[PDB]
Amino acid sequence: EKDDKDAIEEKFRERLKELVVPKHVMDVVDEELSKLGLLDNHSSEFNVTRNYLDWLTSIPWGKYSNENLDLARAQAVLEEDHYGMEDVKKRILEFIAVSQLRGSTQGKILCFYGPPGVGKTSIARSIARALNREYFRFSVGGMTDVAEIKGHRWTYVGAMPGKIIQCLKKTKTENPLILIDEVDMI
Amino acid sequence: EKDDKDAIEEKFRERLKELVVPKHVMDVVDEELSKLGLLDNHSSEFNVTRNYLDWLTSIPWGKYSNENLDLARAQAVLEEDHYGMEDVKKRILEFIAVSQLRGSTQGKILCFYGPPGVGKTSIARSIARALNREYFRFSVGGMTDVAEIKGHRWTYVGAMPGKIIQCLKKTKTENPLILIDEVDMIGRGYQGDPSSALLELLDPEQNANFLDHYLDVPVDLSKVLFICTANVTDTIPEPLRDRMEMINVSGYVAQEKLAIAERYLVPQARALCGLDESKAKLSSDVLTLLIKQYCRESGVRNLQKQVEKVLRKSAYKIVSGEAESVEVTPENLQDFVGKPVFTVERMYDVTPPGVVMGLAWTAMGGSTLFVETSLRRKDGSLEVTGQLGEVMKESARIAYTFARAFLMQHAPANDYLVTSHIHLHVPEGATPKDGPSAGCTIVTALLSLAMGRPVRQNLAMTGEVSLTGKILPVGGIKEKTIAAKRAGVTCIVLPAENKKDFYDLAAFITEGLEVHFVEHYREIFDIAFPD
Amino acid sequence: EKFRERLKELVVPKHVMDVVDEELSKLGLLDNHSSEFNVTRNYLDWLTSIPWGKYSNENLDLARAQAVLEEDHYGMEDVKKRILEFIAVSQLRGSTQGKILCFYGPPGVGKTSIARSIARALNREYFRFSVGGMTDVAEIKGHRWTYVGAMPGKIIQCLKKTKTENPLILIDEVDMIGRGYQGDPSSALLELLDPEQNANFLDHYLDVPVDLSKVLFICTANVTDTIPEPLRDRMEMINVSGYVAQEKLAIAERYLVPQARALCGLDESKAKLSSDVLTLLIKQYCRESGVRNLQKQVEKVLRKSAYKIVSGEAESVEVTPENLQDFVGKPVFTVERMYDVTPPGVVMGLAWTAMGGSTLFVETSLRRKDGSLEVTGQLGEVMKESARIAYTFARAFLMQHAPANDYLVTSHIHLHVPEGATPKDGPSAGCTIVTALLSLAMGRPVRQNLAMTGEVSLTGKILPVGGIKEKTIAAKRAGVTCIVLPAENKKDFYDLAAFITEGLEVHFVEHYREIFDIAFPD
Ligand SMILES: Nc1ncnc2c1ncn2[C@@H]1O[C@H](COP(=O)(O)OP(=O)(O)O)[C@@H](O)[C@H]1O
Ligand SMILES: Nc1ncnc2c1ncn2[C@@H]1O[C@H](COP(=O)(O)OP(=O)(O)O)[C@@H](O)[C@H]1O
Ligand SMILES: Nc1ncnc2c1ncn2[C@@H]1O[C@H](COP(=O)(O)OP(=O)(O)O)[C@@H](O)[C@H]1O
Repeated sequence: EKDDKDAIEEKFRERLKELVVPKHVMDVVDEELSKLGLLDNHSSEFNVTRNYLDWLTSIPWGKYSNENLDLARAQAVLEEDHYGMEDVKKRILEFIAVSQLRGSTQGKILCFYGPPGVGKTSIARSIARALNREYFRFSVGGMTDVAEIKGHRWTYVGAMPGKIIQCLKKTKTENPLILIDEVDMI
Repeated sequence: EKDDKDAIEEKFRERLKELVVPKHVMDVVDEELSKLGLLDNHSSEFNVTRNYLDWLTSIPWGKYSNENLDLARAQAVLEEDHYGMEDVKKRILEFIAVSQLRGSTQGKILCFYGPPGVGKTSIARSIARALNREYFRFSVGGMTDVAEIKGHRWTYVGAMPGKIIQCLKKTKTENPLILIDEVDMIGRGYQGDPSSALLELLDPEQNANFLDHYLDVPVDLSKVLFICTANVTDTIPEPLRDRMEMINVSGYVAQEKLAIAERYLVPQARALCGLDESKAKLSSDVLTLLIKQYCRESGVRNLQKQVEKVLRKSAYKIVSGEAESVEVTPENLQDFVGKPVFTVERMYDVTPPGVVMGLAWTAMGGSTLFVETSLRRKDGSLEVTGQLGEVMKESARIAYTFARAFLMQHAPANDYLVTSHIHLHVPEGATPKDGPSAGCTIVTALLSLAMGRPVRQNLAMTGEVSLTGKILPVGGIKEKTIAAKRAGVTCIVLPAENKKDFYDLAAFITEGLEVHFVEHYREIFDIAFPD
Repeated sequence: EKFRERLKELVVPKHVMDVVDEELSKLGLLDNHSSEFNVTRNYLDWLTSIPWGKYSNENLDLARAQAVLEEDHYGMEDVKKRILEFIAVSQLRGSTQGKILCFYGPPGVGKTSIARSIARALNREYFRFSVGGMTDVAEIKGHRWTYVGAMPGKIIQCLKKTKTENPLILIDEVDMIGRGYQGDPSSALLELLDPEQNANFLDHYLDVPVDLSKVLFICTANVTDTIPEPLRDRMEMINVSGYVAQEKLAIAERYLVPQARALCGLDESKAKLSSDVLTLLIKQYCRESGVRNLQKQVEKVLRKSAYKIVSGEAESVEVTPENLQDFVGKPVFTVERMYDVTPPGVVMGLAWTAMGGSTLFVETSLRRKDGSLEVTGQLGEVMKESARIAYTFARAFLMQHAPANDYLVTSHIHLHVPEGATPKDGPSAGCTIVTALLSLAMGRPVRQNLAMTGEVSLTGKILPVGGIKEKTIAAKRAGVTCIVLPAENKKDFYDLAAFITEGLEVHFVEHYREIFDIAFPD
């Protein structure tokens, strides 16, 4: 039992050891830990238990991404990357400046509506370079399902989880940059 | 247990050590390796983990099928294997030249759009071998399952990754050519969005770092040549449409078809059966008769079938020894496929008053569609038929108005359109955006009807007309002009803005066809009804 | 050793042996105590049971194969012709060959039965499979072995049971293949119709590629149009025809009568049945091209006869026309054409239907400044639009011929057309519709026993219709005297065998002004 059950348990714990994890989360995963040892090895429910347990530990907690927040460099990067778009340039350098003065990270929602092929998306990447924030992309155009974001219940077979967590699983950090596109064609 | 565990682990070791493996993969595999060492043999996880090892080792990390750079040899393979397709041959030569400057592998995303049975599928098969890539065919069609592409979740026992990963298991090359079919005929499902899954492939940035639900590893596909096929352009989703370059793969006229049939169709049909040239001989004239009278397709799928059947009846004869050894001639072909299917190409010989033969780029390809009008005994009316979209309805209204408008300006003594109830029919098949294309044709019909002077014999015309009578450019001149030629037209009338497109065609296509270009409808009236 | 008993004799390909030996080695390492040991044993058994290198010895002796088809079924020359190509071609290949052949036609015509005959002729394993309204892919692609109650696909089950890689697959009723929650079954079917995927087909249970090419796939349809487009383009088409009474007569006598006797085990002398009895059995008990009706009726007579013989109240069974009521009672269908004399505003039409060749009427009536038409029936958009064209053509036409009459232009008309005609064959009754409205106009009815079809343009050019073969069968069965077809349908008409087309006064037309001069005397 120590060969299979404990191996799964251990590998996930020393993964989570470096993460600043909230109290409510430990109680969930510890219950899952107790379940894994309790449940039969070859059962389908074991696989689901092991499935849920894996996702819980994989997701980062309190792993705040760092940034240089040198404003001179930031403006230089954006000017080197694109011509025009001073307005969006102005806004985002204001955002870094605001964040800088607060002496802390900030999470706000911004939108660029523009005609197609104008450079909204490419700017997104320029922001990530300037901001040292990890990048991610997700489209909602022609989309009619809550369950790809809100997730399916982990009880179900063939359950497809939330999109957002996959990003967080990809990034392995907080303070991400998410581009959400075709929001008007939802 | 431990001795036997090592041998299980070592068979994967030898597989991976021959590949140019990314750093993260070894860290993944070692973690999987470390689990297997402690995991008991009977364990379900042990089997899946070992299964997972097979999948990742099957991936050709840094395995490129050596792509050879020879302008002449690339051409030679394409030249012998396929007829024509100048545009596509040039685009494929272009792909060689770019790859040459790199001195390394290259990847790209293209579409082959055209009428069915014109060889789209066949061309791509030739590219792979020509460029020394492993060929693959994959089908999206109306598939709604997103998991076909992105795979299933790894943790589920017995689950498998996406079929493109499975392709790399078979092909053992990081540089394959993947053909994806009928992307225009995309399916819609609750389960997921296949469109977005494919958009991960078509987006160049996402392509370099593609992920699977089972594999959990970022793979590189930037060097993979993706090849799309479609029948029509508009039905392709917008994000897919604009992350990819479209190439028009045209239909064939008589002469092209005939060379296809003689050089390829006939030896493919002979190789399919196993016959010899000494056993089964057709003729140039035979195939001319077969093409003209026993096929109506823009492509050659249908003529391929008719050639096929001919050799099949010949095959039977030889085994049994029923007749003398088969030479096929027009007189005795009747025994092979039967009586002439089509005796006439079009709906009339000569158009009566108020009927115009118009042109239309159908979904399938080129065709002629006649337009016809009718009278019923204070303000006049128009009734319209076919599955006319709201768009065309409006256009027809404008056409109707323009027609009326033109009548007062020209012959104010007459009163026809304006005080009589009129019905015209427009046959369907024309795509949404191609619908307005027969606007000016409607106009012709209403005017034709008015004076009762018929449209002059075997004249065609296509275009959109504004409310004051200005003609707009129309799409797909290639297709409409093929169609006119097939249906035995003599004289054609086109927008002045389409002058570019018409003179891009080959010699044998445009010849025998006295073309006119026009910009406004007052020009057209002087053509269609001289005196 | 037990597994090896299959593997030693059945010569196994490379990649399969690789899975087998891995599974076999796993079985040896795994404890027999465990449940997963049995999973391996079940999995291994499946792999060994599946044939490898036992292709059936293809008897390409053409002369013998000819005879087998000819004796088993009556007519069917076209279908046999296609099959006899198949052997001949296979001879030039010098090996087994794989192809996909479609028998569309009316029910009870002999599609299933003929399939049996080919299997006999080619000495292939007759396997029968049914999609019908199939909604699930797991029937083909199997269910994943990890799930509870998992069983591989019937295609996989077929190979195990037949013990050969050269079977014949009957897959009937593909034209109306169902759709459901799990997706489109048609996708899995495309995997069967493509030889490219046949060589490398895999199952969720089997998990091993298998070459199922070189296999004759046979599918049946009822209507061509309803078959999915990707399957249809890939598919090869064979028409399988209907039959007239005289044809049906021969079928009963040679086949159905002895077949019923064979099934009942009754001697021919015991239960005598005559030709005249069946002549009445057709005219009075059947009105469709299928012999399902006639087959059930012969069964009924002989089933009663069996009782008669055993019990001994009539230990000699002989059937005459005056004694038929003893076994089947009174005639079910007393009349054939439901208008004997057509009144004004009524005309006889023709249609192609799923159930087969059909016979339908068309009628119009009044309702009481502009006129109106109310088309009725479960009619589609196309037919509605076509009717507008028909109605407009009617209008057009009347001013031309006799301008003084203002009936149809001013008054309000109600029109009815019976259903059954496929959307594709929906417009075919267009021509008849016009006939009805003009008939309604002068109130002079159409000339007696006249059936007629065709699409009509807004200006009155007629167009060709599909499935004329079945249409003409039905018009014969309903006993029309005269038939008017489109001039471009002349091809189909002369393609027909002479015995069906006997006594039909056929006329060929390009434009409706010809119809009007034929359907009305002066
Ligand atoms: N300000 C800019 N300076 C230079 N190139 C630009 C600029 N804005 C856009 N582009 C170009 O636009 C393209 C990307 O457009 P994209 O962001 O995908 O369009 P959209 O805004 O519709 O999403 C790139 O090829 C990029 O070079
Ligand atoms: N230019 C050409 N050269 C050689 N073969 C051709 C050419 N055009 C058409 N064909 C033939 O016509 C057929 C078209 O089939 P396919 O390419 O599968 O259809 P589709 O283009 O609809 O995918 C092939 O069998 C191919 O050999
Ligand atoms: N032309 C024919 N010759 C001989 N038997 C026939 C013929 N047509 C039908 N039958 C009889 O029909 C019976 C069953 O028909 P079946 O194959 O079920 O028709 P379908 O496939 O159209 O439903 C067979 O047992 C056969 O004897």
